[PDB]
Order: sequence, then structure tokens, then C-alpha cells
Amino acid sequence: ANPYQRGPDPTESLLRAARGPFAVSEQSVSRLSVSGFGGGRIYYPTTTSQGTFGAIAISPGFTASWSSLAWLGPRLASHGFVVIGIETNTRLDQPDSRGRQLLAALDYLTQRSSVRNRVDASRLAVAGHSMGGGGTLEAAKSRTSLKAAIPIAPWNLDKTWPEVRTPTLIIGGELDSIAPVATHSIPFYNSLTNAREKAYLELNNASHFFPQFSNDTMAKFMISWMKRFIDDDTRYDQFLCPPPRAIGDISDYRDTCPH
Repeated sequence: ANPYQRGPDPTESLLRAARGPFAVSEQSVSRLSVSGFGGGRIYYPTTTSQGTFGAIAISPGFTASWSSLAWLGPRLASHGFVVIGIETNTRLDQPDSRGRQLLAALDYLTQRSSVRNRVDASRLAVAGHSMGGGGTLEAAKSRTSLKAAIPIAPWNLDKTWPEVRTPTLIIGGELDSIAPVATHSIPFYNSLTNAREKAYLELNNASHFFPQFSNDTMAKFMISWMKRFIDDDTRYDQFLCPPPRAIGDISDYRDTCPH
């Protein structure tokens, strides 16, 4: 009935496994072949028989390459998404620049890439770590049609985001000393006054570098948010509303239930 719904009815175990239910193919994008971003890597479900998929562009942080987040490529794509993980023009690009590059990567993916026919160009998203998370907010500010945004330990000197309409999940690290949640993540979250829905997931005792390593709780909530909002997949609301308790590996969760 939902034409965008993909995959089996979800469970906690499905979300926490190393791969979701789709085999993943990959394609390199050489820096020599594109303008507006530094190339990167595309990850996509091999099968086309279940329909097209929504897509997400993901940016690393300051000083970093895509390899710093590469585990997300196959993990997210295997749940039924096309992922373009970017290299930035330079490692020292600022958040606003990273936001423009995320949008350039989505435009390339849908307009010119050799996998464009697999992507539903109406169902796009952004995510990123650190300055790349700051750039995720910039991209959502610039392109209000984005269906989901996931800033991960975001860093940005711009603290307010009133233009953002996109459903936004901010994932913070409680003990982050580089983009402290009290001065980055949480102010961003409170400033999202016009986001259709939003949530803040704070990982207990986590440092700025939590997303550099496979993290099942992080992945669970990223996948659930992507499903719920890129795919309109209400089956994944069970993991978001009511909000999870702040216990164990979650030190805080803020929500806008009901979605």
C-alpha cells in the first residue's frame, strides 16, 4: 500500500545485524570525473526487482576521508538505500562548503551517475560526521525537499536552523570534547523550530569518534529514521515512538512523537 516500503517487517535483531536484507554493489567515483565534490563511493542494493530506492549523501569531517565512515556504506545500503559517501574538495573544507558538496553529490547521483535509474530522485537525504554534520544542516537549510537529515556529532558555528523543514535526527556523543553537545548538537536541536519532526539521540559516555567504528545503536536509529522518513515506512515508528528509555548506551533521547 505504501509504494516506497521495502524489506521485511522489522525487528531489533534485523536492525542490529551487520547487514540488512539486501546484497550490496559498489561503484567508485573518481575525483577526476566530477565537479562540486571530491568524488567518493556509491553503495546500492544489487536487486532492482523490489523497486527504486531513496538515496543519502554522507560527508566525513574536518581532516578526514570517506574511509573514516566507510562502514556506513554497505550497512545502510543493505537496508535498501543508495548511499553516496563523499570525499570533499579538500580535507579542510568548512561546514557550509560540505553542505554544498552533499547537494552536488545528490545531484550527480540522480542526474548523471550510472546508477541514477535505481534512485527515486524525490526521496533524498543527507548525513555526515562533525563538520560533515554541520554540512548536513546546511544542506537541509538549502534544500527543504530533503526527506531526512542525520547530523552525527555535528560541528557548526551556525547554531540556529529555522529554515530546516526536513525530519532531522541529531546523534550526539555525551562526552564529545570536539563538538560538545551542550554547544553544538543540543542548540542545533532546539533551533529546529520548523522541522516537520526531529529527534536527539545522545550516546552514553561516547566521544567525538563514535561513528568511526561500527556502532549498532547508532545504526539502528539511523536506519529507523531513514526508513520512517525517506520511505514513509511507518513500520519503523515502533523504534522511535514512544522514545527509547535513557538507559544503557543511551544517555538522552528527545523526540517529537507522534510522527
